Amino acid sequence: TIGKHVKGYHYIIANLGFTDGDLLKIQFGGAEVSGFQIVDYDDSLVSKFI
Amino acid sequence: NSIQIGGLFPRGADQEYSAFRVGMVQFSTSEFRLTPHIDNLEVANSFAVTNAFCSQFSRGVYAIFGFYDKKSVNTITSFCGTLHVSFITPSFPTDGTHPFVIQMRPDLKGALLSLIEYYQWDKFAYLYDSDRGLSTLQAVLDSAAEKKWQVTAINVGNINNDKKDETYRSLFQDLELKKERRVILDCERDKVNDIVDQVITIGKHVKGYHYIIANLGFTDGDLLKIQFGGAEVSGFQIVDYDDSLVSKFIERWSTLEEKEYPGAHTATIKYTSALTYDAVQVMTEAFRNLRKQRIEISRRGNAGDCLANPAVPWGQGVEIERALKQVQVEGLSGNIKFDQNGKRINYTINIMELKTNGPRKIGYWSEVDKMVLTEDDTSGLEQKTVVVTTILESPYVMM
Amino acid sequence: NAFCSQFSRGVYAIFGFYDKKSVNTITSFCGTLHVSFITPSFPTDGTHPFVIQMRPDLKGALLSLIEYYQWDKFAYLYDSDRGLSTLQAVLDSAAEKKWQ
Repeated sequence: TIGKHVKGYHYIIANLGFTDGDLLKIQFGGAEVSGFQIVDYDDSLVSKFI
Repeated sequence: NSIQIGGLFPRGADQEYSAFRVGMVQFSTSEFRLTPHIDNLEVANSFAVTNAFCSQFSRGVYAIFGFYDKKSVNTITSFCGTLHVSFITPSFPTDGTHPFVIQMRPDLKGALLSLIEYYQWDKFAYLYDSDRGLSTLQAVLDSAAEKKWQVTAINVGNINNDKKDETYRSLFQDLELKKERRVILDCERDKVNDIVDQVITIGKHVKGYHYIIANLGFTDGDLLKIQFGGAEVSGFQIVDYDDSLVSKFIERWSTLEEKEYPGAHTATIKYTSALTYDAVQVMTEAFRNLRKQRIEISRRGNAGDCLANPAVPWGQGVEIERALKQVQVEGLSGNIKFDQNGKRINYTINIMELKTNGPRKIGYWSEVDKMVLTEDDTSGLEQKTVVVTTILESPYVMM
Repeated sequence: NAFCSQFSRGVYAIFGFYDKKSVNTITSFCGTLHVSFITPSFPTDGTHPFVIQMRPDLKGALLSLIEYYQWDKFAYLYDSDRGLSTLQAVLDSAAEKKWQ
């Protein structure tokens, strides 16, 4: 809303639910966004569970 | 005593219909009361427009209120010119001077050019839609040719909803091939809102970007979300809320029951509905003037076939058009006057700028007052030139 | 009026012309009444049904001819009485190909 998601800003999400939140709306802003996740969707076990 | 009028309302114009009904209630008089022949069709369909026009002609309405689309403006103009039935419409004015067509919407091309010159713009992008035609695009291209501008016109309405997000992203990324920072949004309010959503999603609403909303509905949109971004946003509005009449109407407008008057339980009214209300006021004043001039409209409602060969003009249609063009009243859209072509004259358009606290007026424009700013924050210190004294001494001060 | 008279006659197919001020009416009438319209006029901007357009789309040839001469700066003298589809095409190509 205040336009601080533009390129030049860096954000770190300090939780293990980085992609489980609604981070889509800042994907195209240009600011670098990072975080952590404990759920690895690339695992066969996680794929079967999904 | 009742007077027949025809209504061509596009489907979904709930607020326009509500304002039409409010105007009918306000301006009705006991000596003559209006009766509408409301036809709700797809206004873009030329066949539907012809069918509605013929249905209203068979009922013998002396005047027709409604709207037209880019694919139906020619039909309305030709039918009105042939059958001598005056058309009252808040739609975009015709590029050519077509008789029996009355325009409530003022010309904003001159105001747009004045605003562009005010910001001393020379290089800017132009995102346009065909909804109101390409007359504004033609005018801005001619002004670019005369004033040596670098207008980069991009069509914004040809995209589809299935690829809305990706098309606009590439559109704004193609702008960075020119590093464009100045953009004018020449489209209706929903398209402007979609463009603002795409901008705020991609973060081009930050300070350094400048936007001009090329319509008379600047605050009728959702510009609140772009208010805090930092990019300068400007536009035009024909509805001025500082007027006592507009304030009283808004007080009456907001208190109405929503189920009875859909789209009316709002603190703000779109310029389309306001001009719909003012059009009812104008044509009621036209009939009042015609009756005061002791002219009669007793032509029977059994007009007959619309497509008779040859066509049948009626003399009283010219009298009704003359009365309509003779109307000079004060409405929600300010002063209302018409020229020989039915286009509005002596109108005053307000120019708004979007600040942190909200939109505010900065100036006004007219055909005799080109971009006259309100001179807020009156001078007297640091603008009344400070008296600088000095001594003739080289190399400091010398003739 | 002419289209209505011919439709009342019951013609199986219709041949005719149009301009920017009557193309929409013809297209709408043909789409509604389900009558083919054979026309040598300029192609319609949209994909309107029931209108048969023999005139080839010259926008592609014009753009390829501009690209053949390696043009990047030119004037465009156009008549408004034949549709602005070509003008919009040349403007969007200029935006895409960095022309002036």
